[PDB]
Amino acid sequence: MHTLYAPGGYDIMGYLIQIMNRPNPQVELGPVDTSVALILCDLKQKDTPIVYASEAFLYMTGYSNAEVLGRNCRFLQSPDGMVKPKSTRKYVDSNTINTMRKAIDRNAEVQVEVVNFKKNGQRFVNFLTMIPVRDETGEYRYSMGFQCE
Amino acid sequence: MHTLYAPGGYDIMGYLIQIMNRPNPQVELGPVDTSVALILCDLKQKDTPIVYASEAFLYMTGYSNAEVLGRNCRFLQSPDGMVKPKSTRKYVDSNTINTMRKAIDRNAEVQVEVVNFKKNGQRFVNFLTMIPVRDETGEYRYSMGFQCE
Ligand SMILES: Cc1cc2nc3c(=O)[nH]c(=O)nc-3n(C[C@H](O)[C@H](O)[C@H](O)COP(=O)(O)OP(=O)(O)OC[C@H]3O[C@@H](n4cnc5c(N)ncnc54)[C@H](O)[C@@H]3O)c2cc1C
Ligand SMILES: Cc1cc2nc3c(=O)[nH]c(=O)nc-3n(C[C@H](O)[C@H](O)[C@H](O)COP(=O)(O)OP(=O)(O)OC[C@H]3O[C@@H](n4cnc5c(N)ncnc54)[C@H](O)[C@@H]3O)c2cc1C
Repeated sequence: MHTLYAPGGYDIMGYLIQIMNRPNPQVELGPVDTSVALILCDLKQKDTPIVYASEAFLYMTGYSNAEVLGRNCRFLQSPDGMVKPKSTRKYVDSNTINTMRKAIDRNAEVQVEVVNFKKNGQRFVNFLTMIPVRDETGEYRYSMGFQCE
Repeated sequence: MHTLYAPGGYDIMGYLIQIMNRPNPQVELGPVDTSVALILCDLKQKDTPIVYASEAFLYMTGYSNAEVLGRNCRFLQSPDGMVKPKSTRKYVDSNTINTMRKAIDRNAEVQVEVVNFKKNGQRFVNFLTMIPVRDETGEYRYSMGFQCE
């Protein structure tokens, strides 16, 4: 991976407002702010890399910014943080992974429960919600994910 | 992260998020963003002056930024934009104006229908909502108002 990051950073607040104001929500999220566990991934870079992670997400997972930025979030699916693309997970429901994959590919909102592992290997069930986000061009460019232990 | 500050150093997006995430809302406002008519007033300044006005507000009222900034919003209660504090308004219901005054003084959310006048003297009913906003200190410092014709 050789992910690039927006100089100036990301409009996380604007995107949260965009999400809460979206016209046809397929999943209710309730109010959200920058204090919750969240991450932003770039749909237009190789393998949809994490380009922003909230402090609550880092705290929840036990990983640092340096350890999560630039990677696809699937690494949480293994206690050793080693998950190759297209691989058959050995601790995660395959249908669940396919559900996430198809939704992200179609810019469709999705909510699932997925088995994840913290840096120290602690297993937990992550209640995940992913909502596509439009940038200044008005087209879907990012995906904002919300995590819940 | 990109915090867009609106022309004075005001974190308008941050405040909108704060409002949508407030724990004990006394009035429903539903999702809001910067595309609507809104203004931010400074509670720690003499006569709670407007320090920020959205373009939607300026458009709706017909007044310019130079004409609204630094003034108390009560000027909208007169077709000539001339309203002296404590004065008995001719065209506005006093129990209304008083309701606003007390709510604002108590940092209490309020929602009312008040007669206002655009710069050209055009009269209109303003469905107004005012919500107190906490700054970085955690204490109420501003009030954000949402106008609807
Ligand atoms: C903003 C955002 C946040 C995210 N946050 C998290 C997070 O916190 N935790 C997390 O675990 N993931 C997270 N994800 C998900 C992760 O990044 C991947 O999107 C997810 O693992 C699915 O895509 P994939 O590329 O891994 O799919 P693949 O690697 O292609 O794997 C798909 C799996 O499904 C199976 N499969 C495929 N097609 C079928 C079929 N037709 N029938 C049956 N089985 C099939 C395969 O055998 C395979 O093992 C997040 C994604 C985004 C965009
Ligand atoms: C963020 C924000 C946005 C706002 N946006 C708007 C807007 O878009 N349009 C608008 O019109 N206003 C708006 N306001 C309201 C305006 O700025 C004033 O707060 C409002 O006019 C009341 O305060 P005042 O200082 O004018 O009160 P005063 O000048 O003191 O007037 C109160 C009136 O009520 C009467 N009154 C007082 N006490 C009593 C009593 N006990 N019994 C009977 N009558 C009584 C008086 O006779 C008097 O005329 C906004 C305020 C804020 C903080």
